[PDB]
Amino acid sequence: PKSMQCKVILLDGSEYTCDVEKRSRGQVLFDKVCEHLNLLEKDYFGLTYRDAENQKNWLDPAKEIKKQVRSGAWHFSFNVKFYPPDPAQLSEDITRYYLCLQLRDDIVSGRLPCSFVTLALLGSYTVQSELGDYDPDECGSDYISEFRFAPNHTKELEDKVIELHKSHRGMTPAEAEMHFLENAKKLSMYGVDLHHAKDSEGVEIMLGVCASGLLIYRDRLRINRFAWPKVLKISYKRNNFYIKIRPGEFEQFESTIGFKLPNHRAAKRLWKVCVEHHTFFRLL
Ligand SMILES: CCC(=O)Nc1ccc(S(N)(=O)=O)cc1
Repeated sequence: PKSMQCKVILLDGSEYTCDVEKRSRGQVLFDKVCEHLNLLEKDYFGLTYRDAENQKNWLDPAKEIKKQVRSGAWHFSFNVKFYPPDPAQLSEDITRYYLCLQLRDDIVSGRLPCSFVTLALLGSYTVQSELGDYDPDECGSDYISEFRFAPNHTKELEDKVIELHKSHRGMTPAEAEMHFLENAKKLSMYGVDLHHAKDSEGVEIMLGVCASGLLIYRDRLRINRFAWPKVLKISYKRNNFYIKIRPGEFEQFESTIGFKLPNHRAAKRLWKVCVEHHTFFRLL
């Protein structure tokens, strides 16, 4: 029975290698990765791969791996798929740990914009979780952490991480990670998956997919929000993506809203992640 080697980049930046039967469904690989990670609260996570256009795609756990990666390498990343709006309601510390690791990459990558002070506060909790209590002997006036905190590091930021780290004496790792999450969850771009699009007039917008619905950034700022409950039907056709909105009170008709995506595969990807968010955050 023939097996294909899988390589998975984990959220700590390390590479997990395993073998699955070549006709395996995505769930098979995901189950192996989650067992490796000692992860029980698996519903929030997924694997990604890069298609022939180099676009990130979720690996569908219900479909054959070979029919998704097609002509590409069996190489994946382990990622948060559904960002919980209240991470304190997760049952296990280790789930919150993996969510912290994802958010640290969201921040360094610039997907999750963050004020100077919030960058320093998040960094101070990460340092407290990983090294424990502040030790002066390790850090002098010229200290620069190995930890990546931000898309652009400054000496001022490193200084502010140290100043806040000093305030966290006695804090345990789960405690520090919970504080990390209480701050991160409030950020306006927390768990927002952004897709480039044009409105029905050709004006460049971003569509953000998240727990609280579909966001339209008509400028660079959120100019419209469609909460999932209002959305009855999501669909795509050629390069276009549509949402069917519930009739408002006393309104005769539903309303269908249409957008232009970069190509047909980008419309399909946006449709799939919207359907998946709608389902997940309907049940949560
Ligand atoms: C940051 C982790 C990641 O890769 N997320 C992801 C992956 C794929 C898509 S999709 N299928 O293009 O909508 C959206 C978001």
